[PDB]
Amino acid sequence: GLSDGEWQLVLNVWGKVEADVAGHGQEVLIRLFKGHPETLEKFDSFKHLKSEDEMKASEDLKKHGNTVLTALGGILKKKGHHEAELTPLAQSHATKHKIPVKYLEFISEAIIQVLQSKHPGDFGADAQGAMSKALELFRNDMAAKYKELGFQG
Ligand code: HEM
Repeated sequence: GLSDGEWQLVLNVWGKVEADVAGHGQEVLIRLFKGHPETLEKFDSFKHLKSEDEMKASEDLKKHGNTVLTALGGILKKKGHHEAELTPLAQSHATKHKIPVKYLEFISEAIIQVLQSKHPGDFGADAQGAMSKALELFRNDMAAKYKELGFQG
C-alpha cells in the first residue's frame, strides 16, 4: 500500500479528472492507440479508426473513454479496499475481452502521460509517485485475479 498521505495526493489529482471525465478519457485512449497500436486490435468497434483525426471525431471512442475513467475512479476511491469493484472487471477482461496484463501496463502509462500533459503544475514529483503506486496496485490485484480464474498473459 500507499500511505494515508499518498492516497490523499492520488484523490486530490483525481478531483481534476472528475471536473472533465470524457475529455480526459478520450485522450487516454488516443495515447494508448497511438502509443501501442496493437491494443486497438482488441476493439471491434474502433478498428476502423485510421488516424488521430478520426479517433478525435469518434463520439463512441469518447463515451468508452468516459466509462473506463468512471470505473477506474470508483476503484481508486476505495483506497485499496476494491475487491468487489475489481472482480467483475477481472472476470470480463480475462474471459471475454482477453486482455493480457501488459496491456494494463500500457494504459497505466497513457493515464500518467495524460495527467502530466494536462496538469503539470499539479502533477509534481510527489503526485507522480503516488499515482504510479496506486496504478501498480490496481494491475497487481488484477493479475492475481487472473491467476486464480486460472488464466494469464
Ligand atoms: C484502467 C484499466 C481499464 C478499465 C477500468 C476498463 C474498464 C472497462 C469497462 C468498465 C468496460 C465496460 C464493461 C465490461 O465489459 O467490463 C470495458 C470494456 C472493454 N474493455 Fe476495458 N478497461 C480497462 C483496460 C482495458 C484495456 C487495456 C483494454 C485493451 C487494450 C480493454 C478492452 C476492453 C474491451 C475490448 C471492452 C469491451 C468494449 C466494447 O464494448 O467493445 N480494457 N473496460
